Amino acid sequence: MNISDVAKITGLTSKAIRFYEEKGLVTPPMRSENGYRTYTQQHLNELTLLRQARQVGFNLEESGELVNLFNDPQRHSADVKRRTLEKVAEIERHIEELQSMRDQLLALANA
Amino acid sequence: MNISDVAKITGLTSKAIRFYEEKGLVTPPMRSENGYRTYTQQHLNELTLLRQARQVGFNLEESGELVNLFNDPQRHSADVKRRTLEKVAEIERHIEELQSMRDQLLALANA
DNA sequence: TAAACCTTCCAGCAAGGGGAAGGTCA
DNA sequence: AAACCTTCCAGCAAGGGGAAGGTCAA
Repeated sequence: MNISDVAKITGLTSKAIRFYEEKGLVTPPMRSENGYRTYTQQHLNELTLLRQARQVGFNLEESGELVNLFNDPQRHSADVKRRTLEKVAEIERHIEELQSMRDQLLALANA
Repeated sequence: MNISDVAKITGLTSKAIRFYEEKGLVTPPMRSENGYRTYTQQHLNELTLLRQARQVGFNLEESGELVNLFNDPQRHSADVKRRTLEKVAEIERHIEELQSMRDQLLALANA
């Protein structure tokens, strides 16, 4: 699997994906003999995750942290769990805000 | 009300507030004799909304569109109502994405 | 008069996207 | 030839940081 298919599957551009690799936000792809980046399922998981994170308001740094959370060898550790619930609470503050907006728009529409 | 006060109420920084003004995304504030920007309730309304939209991942164009809905002179019109419910669906799609990510994270946490 | 405001202007990081020049695939 | 891929060199852009200086207030 080459980069354009990965871009389609993940919701990213090819350019964003090379940029994310450059920044060390994702695990690097293997390269075939012709120099082509080639990808595995774990690369899809990471990039899809990054794209979703960015799409709901996380900056690049935070979105990388999310990816690292699922990559962490110490998955079951208190630390990983702490950093996870912290992302959970932020997301929950966003949902509360979106629902506040939702109500306001519906009140506008129902005037 | 001066800009730093607006900042504390809306959750934006002063620099962001002037920038949104510069981009014409919010109604300009008045200026007192000393040149200070001064703000009204309308401004607090726009800027909070803009802070909320950006916080959950909408870009500047989309966020500005949310603000224009509530500003529109043809408020009670069929046209505005249709466009409002249209934005409600986008916000609901956004809520669902956040809940989905929340769900993945909680699954990681309960591992 | 010393802090805590305020103003504008210029700088840098940020998060990428465009497009060129050249190599590869089927 | 179409449609891929590579690196490189650039823009654009949503800001934040900070200089330089005016204003407001005991």
